[PDB]
Amino acid sequence: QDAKAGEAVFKQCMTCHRADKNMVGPALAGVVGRKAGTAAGFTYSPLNHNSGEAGLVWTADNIVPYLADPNAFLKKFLTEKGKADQAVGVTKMTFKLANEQQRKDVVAYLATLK
Ligand code: HEC
Repeated sequence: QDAKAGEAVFKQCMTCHRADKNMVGPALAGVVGRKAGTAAGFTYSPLNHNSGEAGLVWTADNIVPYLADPNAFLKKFLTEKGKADQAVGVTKMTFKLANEQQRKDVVAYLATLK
């Protein structure tokens, strides 16, 4: 949860993500508190879109486990909601971050991206 230390982790996210514009991935400014699959102008996968449609809002707490394994997180979310059939595909985000402290720091960084 050290946002300054999260800057260095955020350099990897900048391959695909900017704060205000879409690129390979959606724009991330305001992502903490945003309904999944809704950055204006971004075309999301069905797995991410259906997760937000089922109510998923990204928070400082749930982005941490998400970053360890995006597919697993989103599948488990829709399964828990009784919507396992909507989680058969995969996300466009092919990156994963294993280290828990790095995930917590980068999420503290994201929370400052207003
Ligand atoms: C390119 C290889 C990426 C890397 C590096 C990072 N992300 Fe990503 N992210 C990528 C895509 C293509 C998408 C769209 C996913 C889909 O299935 O449509 C995403 C999505 C996210 C999200 C969800 C955003 C939303 O629902 O609006 C988050 C919270 C996210 N990505 C965070 C994130 C972080 C913090 C990264 C660095 C640690 C990171 N991503 C790397 C592509 C890529």
